[PDB]
Amino acid sequence: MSKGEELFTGVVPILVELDGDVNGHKFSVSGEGEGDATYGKLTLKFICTTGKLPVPWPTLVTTFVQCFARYPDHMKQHDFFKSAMPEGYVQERTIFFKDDGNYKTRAEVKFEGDTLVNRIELKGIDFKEDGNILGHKLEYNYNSHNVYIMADKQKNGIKVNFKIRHNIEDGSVQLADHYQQNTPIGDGPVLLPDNHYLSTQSALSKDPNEKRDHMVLLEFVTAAGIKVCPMCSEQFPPDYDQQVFERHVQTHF
Amino acid sequence: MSKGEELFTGVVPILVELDGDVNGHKFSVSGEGEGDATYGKLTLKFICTTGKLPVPWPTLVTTFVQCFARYPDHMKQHDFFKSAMPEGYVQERTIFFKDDGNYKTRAEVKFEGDTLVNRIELKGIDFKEDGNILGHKLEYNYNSHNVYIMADKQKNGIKVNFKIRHNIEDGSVQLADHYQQNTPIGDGPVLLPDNHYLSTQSALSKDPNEKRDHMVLLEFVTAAGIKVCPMCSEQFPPDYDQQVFERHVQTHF
Ligand SMILES: [Zn+2]
Ligand SMILES: [Zn+2]
Repeated sequence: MSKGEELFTGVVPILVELDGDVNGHKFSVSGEGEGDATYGKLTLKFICTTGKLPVPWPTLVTTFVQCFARYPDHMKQHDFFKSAMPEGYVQERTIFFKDDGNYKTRAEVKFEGDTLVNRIELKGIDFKEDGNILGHKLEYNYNSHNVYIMADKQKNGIKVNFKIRHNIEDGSVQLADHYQQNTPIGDGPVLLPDNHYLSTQSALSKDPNEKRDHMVLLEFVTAAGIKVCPMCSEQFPPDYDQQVFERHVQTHF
Repeated sequence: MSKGEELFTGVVPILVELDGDVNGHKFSVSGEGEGDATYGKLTLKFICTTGKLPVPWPTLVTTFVQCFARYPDHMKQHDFFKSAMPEGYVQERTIFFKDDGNYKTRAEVKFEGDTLVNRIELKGIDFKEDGNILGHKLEYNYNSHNVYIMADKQKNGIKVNFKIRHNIEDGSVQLADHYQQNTPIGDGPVLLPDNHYLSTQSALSKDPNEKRDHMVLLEFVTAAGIKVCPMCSEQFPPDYDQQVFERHVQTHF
């Protein structure tokens, strides 16, 4: 459905660079790994190159290449992200931490040679030095979420929203409301989609031989949101021939 | 801290067999992959060898080898699972699905030759044909949970409990309360731990090539629950030198 699409048919190398400033605490993070959009799979490891991260690693999970989403055959028309490639897209976000500060981010994602590269600037303000973020009170894990996408034809792109729950130690949760826009860098045609979502799931781990402050991130990302026997609830592929299916339903009578 | 411990030093291949019966619906699943206790990493793929699974895959996540948990060095005394290897342990569970039925499971985990093998029998009763489980209303994802472990000296074993949240489509959650016991199979000495937890995280995926009904499972499991500048909340290793640490604290004066 786009020239972009064809660029993701194999494993693609990824590089990430973030510059951050949260409540004046400056830091930088570099990441590398690879992505496999046929599977919907990101494999990344990030390292804080300025020392220790002044925020919990899990608050940067969302910031740390949605072009690696698996879009099934029947929805490839709705894949804005690859359709912008190679010239790429800019991702903007504001992220509001309930009862705390906010991050604003701007990312440039595009191919640099054969590598997909995300260069990000992040600013955080109004955080509580004793709150869950600057206080490092967040657990080192993550939950599944759905990323809701819609077209923003006015800006030739998409608008995206979702809410993240970050588990806290005492068993509380810290809410992070994400408001996102993506616009193409280049001026070729892009794919503008019907409303749908990315099911995303995230596993965070540690490289037992890495002494630097670091996060290993696995992500699995599959698009959805664009078949069941009414008698016995048996499940069939959504492509499953309609008359074969009804023949199964008739079996109940 | 045990001989078992040394068996988990490398990548270990894993096989899984389950025989299941839920509300009279019988089924079998076979699984394989590998485990790396040094990272706390399980990699598994499962196939329903009888046809279609009459329950959702995510309801079998907890059932589908806790001997692969990474126990930090300072806690290797509390690692019951490896300590019962190679002879192994039996894991029993009752799993209560709120407003629905329950699974009861019994599993044998041990080495067979060089492979770690888990053979499981599962029985489910009192399920609603219309409810979240037999109606296949559960989303295909997973959240992080902490697995609370305690010694059960009377049984020369451990007792474990945790509560799983399964996301539903409409944004509801289905609760699954797990009550677990593990007892060694052999009669060598085992390690009986102080209370602690395993932080577990799971990512569920599909193999695009595989047309059988199946689940790809990644897990990252690390033990905890057995050091922070009181001024700026800067983080230090739990074993970081106490005088170096206080030297940093004194920096603020
Ligand atoms: Zn039927
Ligand atoms: Zn300090």
